[PDB]
Amino acid sequence: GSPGENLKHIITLGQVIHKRCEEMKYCKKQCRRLGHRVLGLIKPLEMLQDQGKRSVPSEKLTTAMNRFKAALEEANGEIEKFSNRSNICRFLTASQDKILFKDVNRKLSDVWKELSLLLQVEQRMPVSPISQGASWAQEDQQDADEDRRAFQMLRRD
Ligand SMILES: CC(C)c1ccc([C@H](O)c2nc3ccccc3[nH]2)cc1
Repeated sequence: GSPGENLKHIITLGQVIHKRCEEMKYCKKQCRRLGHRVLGLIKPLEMLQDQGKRSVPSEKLTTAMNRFKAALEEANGEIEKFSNRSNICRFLTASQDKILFKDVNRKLSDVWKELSLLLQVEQRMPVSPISQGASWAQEDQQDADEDRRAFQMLRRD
């Protein structure tokens, strides 16, 4: 059917995670840029239902979007668990210098570029080159680093 809640939860997923960042205390550093940057992907997603221009999507879209729904959940879920200092410490100590929302940016873009194609094919929603350009990904590695040094003060040896 076509209740609408599906899209409502799919779109809001980007806002909830963005605002949720404020809740963070340690990962807030990366979450700030993550939620802010990623928000750009949902920006054009909400504009659709907001403006009310693009007609109802078809199965071809439902399939693609359906993948982004669960995919994006990874981010909202990660930040949730990461909220706990134990989750950040155990992870930070587990390895040496690593990202927390790396795969997220990958899956989010991979799932977006897939559903964005069948979307732009008729009408280009976004503006910037969402396809080409993997700079935002490298930037993440730099953000996660800030959490490391910032974590030092969090707890003294
Ligand atoms: C952002 C725009 C493009 C959008 C809006 C809703 C959905 C939702 O997943 C959806 N509901 C549907 C009902 C009937 C047939 C297809 C549907 N897709 C997917 C994408």
